Amino acid sequence: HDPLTGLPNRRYFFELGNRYLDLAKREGKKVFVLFVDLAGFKAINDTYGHLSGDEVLKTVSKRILDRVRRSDVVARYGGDEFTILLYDMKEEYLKSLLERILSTFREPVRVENKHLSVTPNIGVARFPEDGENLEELLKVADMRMYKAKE
Ligand SMILES: Nc1nc2c(ncn2[C@@H]2O[C@@H]3COP(=O)(O)O[C@H]4[C@@H](O)[C@H](n5cnc6c(=O)[nH]c(N)nc65)O[C@@H]4COP(=O)(O)O[C@H]3[C@H]2O)c(=O)[nH]1
Ligand SMILES: Nc1nc2c(ncn2[C@@H]2O[C@@H]3COP(=O)(O)O[C@H]4[C@@H](O)[C@H](n5cnc6c(=O)[nH]c(N)nc65)O[C@@H]4COP(=O)(O)O[C@H]3[C@H]2O)c(=O)[nH]1
Repeated sequence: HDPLTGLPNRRYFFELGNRYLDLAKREGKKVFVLFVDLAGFKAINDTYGHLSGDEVLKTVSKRILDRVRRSDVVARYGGDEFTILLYDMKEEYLKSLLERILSTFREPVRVENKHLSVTPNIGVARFPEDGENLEELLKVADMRMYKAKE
């Protein structure tokens, strides 16, 4: 597990997530893969130091975990990237999930009375439509996040 946030890492998101995809295949369920980029860590790190940036990451991680199911997967994909696997999702409920996830990551983190906030950008991929494996789905979600901010 990621030492800073305690969340599963990139390696673990795959080991876990690939099994969920195999389960969804058997159960005839859909799985939604969210790629979350957080903007604003460069400014926090440059101004206050990497340790304040790490406190922001830790609080944001805890907040997201508390707002998704314990059966869903939240991983620290990279430095300022998070990946979320939502098991047994449907298109009709997506808008509500995105609003909940965006509002949670957008909440300021009070670090010694300074109000530090990051800006989330989310890309979505859907299993089985967007791919057979988690590597494929993540690339689709990542590219969608990239193309929307252009
Ligand atoms: N994997 C995953 N799927 C999610 C998650 N959030 C919502 N869904 C999916 O979206 C459906 C509708 O969500 P809702 O509008 O919040 O509508 C929900 C909500 O109002 C309530 N609900 C169910 N569980 C919880 C919960 O643990 N906490 C809260 N506050 N409400 C819950 O019951 C309604 C119906 O729930 P469901 O039949 O299960 O139907 C849920 C479920 O299939 C999620 O965090 N992870
Ligand atoms: N709007 C909405 N939010 C959802 C949904 N599913 C999960 N969440 C969010 O994710 C948090 C953690 O879900 P959990 O791990 O299943 O942890 C849940 C779950 O174990 C249980 N719980 C609450 N409501 C339901 C429910 O309606 N059905 C079942 N089976 N369990 C529930 O209590 C724990 C804490 O619930 P919360 O405090 O509500 O905290 C929930 C809620 O903020 C949902 O379908 N709709």
